[PDB]
Amino acid sequence: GPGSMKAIQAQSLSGPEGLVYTDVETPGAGPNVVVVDVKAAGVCFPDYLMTKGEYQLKMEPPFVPGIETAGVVRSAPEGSGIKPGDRVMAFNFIGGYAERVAVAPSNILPTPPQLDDAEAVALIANYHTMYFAYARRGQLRAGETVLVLGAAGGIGTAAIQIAKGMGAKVIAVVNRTAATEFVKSVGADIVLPLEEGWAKAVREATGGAGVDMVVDPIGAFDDAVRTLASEGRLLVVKVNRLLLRNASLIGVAWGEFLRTHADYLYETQAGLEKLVAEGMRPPVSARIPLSEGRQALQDFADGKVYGKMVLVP
Repeated sequence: GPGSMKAIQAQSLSGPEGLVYTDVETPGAGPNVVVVDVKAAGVCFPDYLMTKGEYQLKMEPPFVPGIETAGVVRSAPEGSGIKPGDRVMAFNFIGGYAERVAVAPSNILPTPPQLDDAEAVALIANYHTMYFAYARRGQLRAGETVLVLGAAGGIGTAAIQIAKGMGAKVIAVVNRTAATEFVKSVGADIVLPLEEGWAKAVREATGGAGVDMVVDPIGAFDDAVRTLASEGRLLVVKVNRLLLRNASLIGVAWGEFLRTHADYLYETQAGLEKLVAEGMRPPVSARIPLSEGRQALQDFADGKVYGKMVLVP
């Protein structure tokens, strides 16, 4: 028989309340799978949505949530170039909140040696998404100014550190004013609260010229457009007015892009490895035992997480 491992398993679509720490089948080696011993499992917004049956893909219980993992390879096929003992990052649609995960060889990336496993898992959804958003979709340039909305969340934090890494100036808006110092510490040049008149304050902070780019992981929207310079661009990571002027709304759908451009992943990993070499360290605000995954996910849903939270098996 296959043997069992601990995992958090959604046993209903009731959200975090339906999550149970329980025993499940241990994945098993196979000629086209890489099994990873999980040292850190990322908590992301899709995971949470999946627990409520509100994610674009509806998984039916029972299922182990978790898209993002980092740990140590246990097994891998010949010729994959992956070996037992390798420190790797992994992604899949499910299975992350577990002691081990089985994933396709194409879904494995080498962990940057400067990072621990929590910092490495933190790169997976949020940093690759934002590298892609900046490098491919929005064509960010050194010296431009970027407005980051929802700035203390997972995507926002990656959006700050990567923009700073690429030589941009960053204005961050926070809807949670208790995150102001956190956001400043991540490297935002100017932090502003999301209150009446914030769009006008963003403009004034740029000497009236507006920002070159807006990152919007929230959807507060027509106000965002108002902050844009001529030929500025807003990345949605929507009702559009006559205030669009010579601005662009830039759709960002990383998962979908990756489906048809799998080799771009080598470029996003290389870009991130360089940013990490140069000193970027993804902030990890909480590392919660896997056994306490229900409470971890509830805290995430209640809006308590700055940067990235991980579960530790």
